[PDB]
Amino acid sequence: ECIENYAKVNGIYIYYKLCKAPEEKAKLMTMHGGPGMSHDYLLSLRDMTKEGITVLFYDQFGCGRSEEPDQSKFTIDYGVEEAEALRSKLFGNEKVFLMGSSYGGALALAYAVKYQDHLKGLIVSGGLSSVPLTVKEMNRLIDELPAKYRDAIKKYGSSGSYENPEYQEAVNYFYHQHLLRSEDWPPEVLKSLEYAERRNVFRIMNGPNEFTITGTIKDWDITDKISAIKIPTLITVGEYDEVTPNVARVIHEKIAGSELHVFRDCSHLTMWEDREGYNKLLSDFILKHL
Ligand SMILES: *[C@](O)(CCl)[C@@H](N)Cc1ccccc1
Repeated sequence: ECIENYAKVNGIYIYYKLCKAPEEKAKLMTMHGGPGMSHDYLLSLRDMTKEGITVLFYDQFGCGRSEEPDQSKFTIDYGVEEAEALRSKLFGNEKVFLMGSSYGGALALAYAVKYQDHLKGLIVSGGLSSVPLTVKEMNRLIDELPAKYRDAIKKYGSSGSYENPEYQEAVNYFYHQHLLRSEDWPPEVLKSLEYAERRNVFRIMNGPNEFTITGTIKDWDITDKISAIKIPTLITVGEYDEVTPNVARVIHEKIAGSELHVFRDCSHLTMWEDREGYNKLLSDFILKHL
């Protein structure tokens, strides 16, 4: 079982879940995506605890069970500071491994740029160093979908009719192809999705859905800053990932000595599409960089 708490970080109450031991060899901090989702969908990473890896989960500001700060604090930079405050006021000055999924991947990159000295390694899964680039790629994926859904996305999406059933049907299709390739989605994932729709972070920072970014991160791009990361880095991405391997390649290029692994037959939530394989990869990476 894990230890759950609702502690006050640098100003706001953040919910976190720490699953540690037995035979702890390293600590791994995780950053969920969205922005505006929850740690819930990363619970599958809990398996690594049996490999000597302590896993820390937490709901970022305004996410899941955590309280929402002032609107002005809805930025990646604030998220980074929040992450460091949590790491310190919990692990002291210990060097920890950092993993981020999608937006959490971007968030993990921003963190590394400033606090890599507190890290022993970095893991970016379905992450991105450029939203504009990510958008370009997803736009290609849209055009590749069957006209039936592609047209619906361009039609209703252009008129702001996200409530339309045809549009929603097209959105769902895209998800079952580039978000999670499964007909039986795990409760953990559905819960994070529910949290994204219930809170305000996703709507404000991101937009209506995964491929419609009108939020405050639409122009975020730190590709020219990530080459500064010199710590061991593991970059993963799915073959049919909504944040395509081309975006992952861009990250891979900048971080010298970084590793890039493309999961075949998988998309964005590779932690569930290939749980054993995904956990094994990260576990080996972590254990080989102690
Ligand atoms: C990940 O957070 C989802 Cl788990 C993803 N929404 C990040 C993202 C994708 C495309 C454009 C902006 C952000």
